[PDB]
Amino acid sequence: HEMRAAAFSTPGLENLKLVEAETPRPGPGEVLIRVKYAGVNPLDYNVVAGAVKASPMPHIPGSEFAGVVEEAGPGVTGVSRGDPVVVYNRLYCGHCRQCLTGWTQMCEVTGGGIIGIVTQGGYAEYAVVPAKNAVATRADLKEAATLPIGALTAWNMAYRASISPGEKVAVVGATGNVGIYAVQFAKLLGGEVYAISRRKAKVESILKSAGADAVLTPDEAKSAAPFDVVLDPTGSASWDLSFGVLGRGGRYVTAGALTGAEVRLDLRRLYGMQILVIGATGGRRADFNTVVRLLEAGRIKAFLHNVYPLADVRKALEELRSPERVGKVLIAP
Amino acid sequence: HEMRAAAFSTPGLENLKLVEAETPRPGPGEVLIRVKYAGVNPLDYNVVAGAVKASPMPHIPGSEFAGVVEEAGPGVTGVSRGDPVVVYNRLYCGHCRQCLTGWTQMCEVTGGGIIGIVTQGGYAEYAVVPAKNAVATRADLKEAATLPIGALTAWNMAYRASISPGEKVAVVGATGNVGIYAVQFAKLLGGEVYAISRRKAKVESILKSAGADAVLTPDEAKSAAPFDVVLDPTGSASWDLSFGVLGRGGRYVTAGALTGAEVRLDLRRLYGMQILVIGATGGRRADFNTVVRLLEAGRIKAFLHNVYPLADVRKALEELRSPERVGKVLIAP
Amino acid sequence: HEMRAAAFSTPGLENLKLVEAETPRPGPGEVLIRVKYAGVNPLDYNVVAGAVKASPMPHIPGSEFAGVVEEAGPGVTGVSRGDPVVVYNRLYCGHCRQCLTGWTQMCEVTGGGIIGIVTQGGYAEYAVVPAKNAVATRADLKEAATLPIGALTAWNMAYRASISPGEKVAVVGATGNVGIYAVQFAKLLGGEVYAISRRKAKVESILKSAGADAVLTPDEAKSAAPFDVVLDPTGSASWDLSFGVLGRGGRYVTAGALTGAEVRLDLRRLYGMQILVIGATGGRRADFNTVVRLLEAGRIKAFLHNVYPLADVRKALEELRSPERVGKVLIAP
Amino acid sequence: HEMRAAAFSTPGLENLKLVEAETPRPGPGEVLIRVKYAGVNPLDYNVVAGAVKASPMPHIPGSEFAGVVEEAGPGVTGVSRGDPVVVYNRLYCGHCRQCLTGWTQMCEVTGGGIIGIVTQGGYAEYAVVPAKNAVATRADLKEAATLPIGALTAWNMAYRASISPGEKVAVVGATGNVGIYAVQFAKLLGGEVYAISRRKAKVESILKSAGADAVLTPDEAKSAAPFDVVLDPTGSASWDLSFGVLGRGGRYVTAGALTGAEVRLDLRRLYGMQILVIGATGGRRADFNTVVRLLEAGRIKAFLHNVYPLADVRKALEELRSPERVGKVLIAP
Ligand SMILES: [Cl-]
Ligand SMILES: [Cl-]
Ligand SMILES: [Cl-]
Ligand SMILES: [Zn+2]
Ligand SMILES: [Zn+2]
Ligand SMILES: [Zn+2]
Ligand SMILES: [Zn+2]
Repeated sequence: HEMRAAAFSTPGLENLKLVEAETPRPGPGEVLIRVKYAGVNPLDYNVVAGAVKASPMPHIPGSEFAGVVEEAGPGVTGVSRGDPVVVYNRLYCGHCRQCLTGWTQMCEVTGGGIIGIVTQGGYAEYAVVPAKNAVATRADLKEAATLPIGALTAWNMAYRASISPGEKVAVVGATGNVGIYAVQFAKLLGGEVYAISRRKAKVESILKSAGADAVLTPDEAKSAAPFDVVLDPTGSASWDLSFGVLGRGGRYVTAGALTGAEVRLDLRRLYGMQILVIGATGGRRADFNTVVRLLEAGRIKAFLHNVYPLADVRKALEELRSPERVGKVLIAP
Repeated sequence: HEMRAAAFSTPGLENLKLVEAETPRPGPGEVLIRVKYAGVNPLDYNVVAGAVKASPMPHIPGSEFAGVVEEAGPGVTGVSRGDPVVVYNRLYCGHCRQCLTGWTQMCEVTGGGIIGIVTQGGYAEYAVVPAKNAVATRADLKEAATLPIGALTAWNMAYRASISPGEKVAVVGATGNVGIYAVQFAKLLGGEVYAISRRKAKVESILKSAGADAVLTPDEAKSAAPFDVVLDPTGSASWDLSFGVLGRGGRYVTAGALTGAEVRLDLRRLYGMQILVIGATGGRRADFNTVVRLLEAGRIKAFLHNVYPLADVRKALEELRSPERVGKVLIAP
Repeated sequence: HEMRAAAFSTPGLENLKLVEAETPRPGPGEVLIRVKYAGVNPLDYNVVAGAVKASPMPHIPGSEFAGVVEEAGPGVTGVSRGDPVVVYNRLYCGHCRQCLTGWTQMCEVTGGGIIGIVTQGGYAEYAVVPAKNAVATRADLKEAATLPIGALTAWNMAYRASISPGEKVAVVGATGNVGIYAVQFAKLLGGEVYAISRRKAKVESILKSAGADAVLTPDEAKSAAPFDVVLDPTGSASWDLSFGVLGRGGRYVTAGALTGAEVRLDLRRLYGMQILVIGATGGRRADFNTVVRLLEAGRIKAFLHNVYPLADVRKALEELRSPERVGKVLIAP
Repeated sequence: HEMRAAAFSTPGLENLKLVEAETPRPGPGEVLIRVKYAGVNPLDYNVVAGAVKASPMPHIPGSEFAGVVEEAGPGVTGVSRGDPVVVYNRLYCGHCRQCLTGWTQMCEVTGGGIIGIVTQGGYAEYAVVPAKNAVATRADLKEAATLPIGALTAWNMAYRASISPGEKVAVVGATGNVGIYAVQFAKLLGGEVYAISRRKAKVESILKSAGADAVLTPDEAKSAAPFDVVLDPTGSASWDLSFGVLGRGGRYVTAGALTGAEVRLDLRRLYGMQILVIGATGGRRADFNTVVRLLEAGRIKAFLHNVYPLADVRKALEELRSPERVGKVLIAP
């Protein structure tokens, strides 16, 4: 039993090719998912490019996916064949200090391991995941496939920012997969939301439909400072802008896609203004349930740009960088 | 100089009468306000009715008002004649533990004294208040006059409820002045908002327009339980309903208009479900600024019913008890 | 195929019932629409009440709706499955004197027939309409569903009033579906706009956000006369209070919802002041395109009160007459 | 009795000198105005330069002014000493075909004579004008002085263009005195307004505050064609670049300041697209009242660059041609 998959034997986008792979089988506590849609994210790009080591090798990437349960492993209850599911992408033990306080993405036993990085991922017709990671959903699976990275990372960022109604929130990288949900969550929490894009002219309507009160270029954002919160899911790419626009008590919530991100930090400005720089990665297992429910209720929206077949995975990854891309790129195995 | 005012020398609606009164004059730290609109609230009704002691006597009630600065007291700066203002209604010292942590409504020195209860109030052409209590505003003053009690009290309740996006929030008394802002603030903070009214057949749509996701009768609320949060500004009037629909970790935020309110509390159900019963009164001075800005920005809505002249203050207080429709009743001196 | 619909076999609101009905099939020149939102208007109420004879019987009402094309009939091009559309509600031939001069609502061949009155309408999951009546739009369909009656009728009234910048325009019934757009169009054309409402305090803020320069009661309008234009979408309801506020050269533009509208006209005042009484119904097909584009550009606004499910259509229609209501009621099949 | 005035005995700005002149006295039907502010316009520049013959000689120019009535001649009513007034600048008889149909700027008896061209004008402490040309105003006279030429010419252009809401209007010379009001009036009538300027980068924010939806260079406007209306107050200066941007039924409204303005017109393109080329000069006496009321109401705005004393009249005239001028130059005698 074979399946189609995109895999690399050595890092580099040039090495990501369509192959035939043995179809995996679920053991105890696991489910086999027929992948319907997989998200295309900076994280997946950087994994393929070798920013971090993947296992196993040769490696199928794809850390964000949704699909239909094909086979439940032994002992598995609560999910059966035919169930549409979307996959929480962190392996977690459920028994360590981090898991027991809800921070499952920080699990001490698995090391925070990400499905599709330390296991084979969703750029394939089938994938095996822990049954407790598969969340049943009534949402359209194209839309649900924007949740495990894009929406959940943005939720976790906004949660860790302590946004109060009235507060001015700048979202850097607001056109990106995480950023566009960060606009939505910051507005859902009561923020006055300023979405930052160099493409303001072209993307203004999309970002306002996501809840932005204003769409500013980076240079316009500097004139609109100060901000109470900056949500910046781009690593170090915009550090100078993000840090400088914060006011007293400002919170800079930082997330990234695992590229190197060393920056110059002025501690004196940080302590003089009582700024907090707040790291965020992934999201809590409980919050993933909340995000799925918000999507089902129409309270958040999935902004989609294009869907590619598996054979076009290289083209899909390169589309991340296209100036005409506004919204999510998906793979349909 | 003399002015027109509504005053009572002894309690009872029957004894509230339009009189001539000496126009007050502002001392150090004070401003004289030409009152443009004053709200008609249960608190004012209960003050006139004698359920709470007022001073001085004979007494001019009116704890919620907006107007134009007529005269600034000796030394007063930052507030000028002609400025339109809306009045924070708690006297606060700024130096005690409560004031210094931001809980100005809990001031240990003034005892939380409410303007128009321990001072002469706004049911008069002119009122004297502390200059630090007068907030300049560009909002229409009829809408501003809904903020000092209705909006601020609701803001404070929702703030004290720790509403997280996705949580199920029930608002009891949702058709009242506080309750209709509580609907708005629960939605502003990300709650899934269920407005509860015996009068759902008549008020469903107006409450949806305030932000409710659904409107339920009490019996429907019991069927839709559990709720994560109940916001109940009606004192003890719906205690059994509000307490019994809470689920695990539920927060019941309670506020009222100073009438007697003893209830039967089952501590075993409270601790078995880890419920919190949370008292709320007034609001923080800082939060009053935020509420004013939110109204000026159009992020919250003033639901108004009718404006009465001062000579019809008794008909205005009766309209509060038996309303032709939902919304704030105002007096215009 | 069967669909859910609200239908009546005999007039009366109590006879309007949820039924299963045969899903219609589009014939030549027609499209099948999956209705997303349908407006609730006085006209729909009067159809259900029997003030207006409807065909066929039993009858599915609903003359204002927007949705997504499901199927194109034989010979149809320019429109395909998936297209969001909003429906011009007048049947027109395109070849008569009226159609060829642009007055498609006055078509001599169809007799002006109104979709949902002489055809089955939009209070159902699906509806068939002429392909040339379906306008593709990128607007939110909830907002687009306010255009076929409310906005278009108001546009046609304002267009027929010859409003010049500076002219004083009174809008009666200004909070109704048509009236609230008539405020907007009178301001868009340069008029000085006085919205007339006896509920002044309740509705002043929404009417100012619609473009009113002032909100007056009917008695204040009498004191503020003369006006150059009255826009009256209320049939005969406001005539006796309003005709007398017009000055020399004044234009009284009348529209309505097909109930009886007999009034007494003082002809000597009419000719002595060179007043014009101008009938207005529906709107021109070309102007419907303009109105759609204005909504897409954010130059006009939909003011929404509540959306009901199809099962609650009776409550939706009764809400039309509610004292609590301000703004548009929609049905979502 | 003597006054200061700027007068020229021979054409050329270098010959416009401050002199001591006999203060005029008002005859029957005339008022003496103490000039407070006089506009500096291309027309005034071209009168001084000799492109337009003036009388009497030596000549006091200045065709656009506002001031205070100092003295009423015999038979003046409805205009009294002390009244702030702004002056309609066309002499008109009130009894010819043109005056009796409203086109007072086309008066057959006076020949369209312009105050300050065929009479001594407002670049002096005092000027005599017909009482019926003086309009009392409560607006600031510095802003009123922008109306007799700049605003009224723009009004008459936009009126003659039959602008309908939604129509695309290009304004050439949008930074000029007429053009900046043409932007406002085109927007006031509901047009989608594109302001054309080679100095786009520096004037963008000002033209947007005047109502422009976009600010384009001439070459950018070619790419945005077709337009329904071009408003061109610059004579022949922009014709070759602008006539071709018009679409079907387009209207090209032309005004100017009396210099040579011969152009090449392709009649075949004109009749093939049913284009109209529409001459506009001055404005109607009735429309001047409307424009004054619109300024008093804040519906139009005076955009001012600088005010100069009468001694600096030569600097003020040359500032018309400065690349750094954005807005009106005034003289204050
Ligand atoms: Cl991205
Ligand atoms: Cl209506
Ligand atoms: Cl100019
Ligand atoms: Zn763990
Ligand atoms: Zn204190
Ligand atoms: Zn026809
Ligand atoms: Zn004449």
